[PDB]
Amino acid sequence: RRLDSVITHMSDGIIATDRRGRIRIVNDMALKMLGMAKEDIIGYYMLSVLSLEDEFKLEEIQENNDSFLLDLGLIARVNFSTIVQETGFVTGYIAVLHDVTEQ
Ligand SMILES: [Zn+2]
Repeated sequence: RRLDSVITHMSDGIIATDRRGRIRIVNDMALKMLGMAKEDIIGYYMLSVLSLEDEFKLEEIQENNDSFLLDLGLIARVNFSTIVQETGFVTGYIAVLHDVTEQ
């Protein structure tokens, strides 16, 4: 439920969305990796921002477990997850961007 055991690091880009997959939180690291200003990110579709709209749909996130390599210069491993409330209802989505040269 509320506890997502998705693996995350201090240096990770993090993006969080609403139910429509529109970005509502993005940290400094994610902006850095994307090479984009917060103003061009907040409120835009996460999958558009990640250049995935051709490849991936929001519907797939829940039943998906696969992480993907993405060119953002930087090669990131992206892992998507759902944000789920107490009653099992999905409230939004998370992308975790791991720099491939991490650790
Ligand atoms: Zn990481």
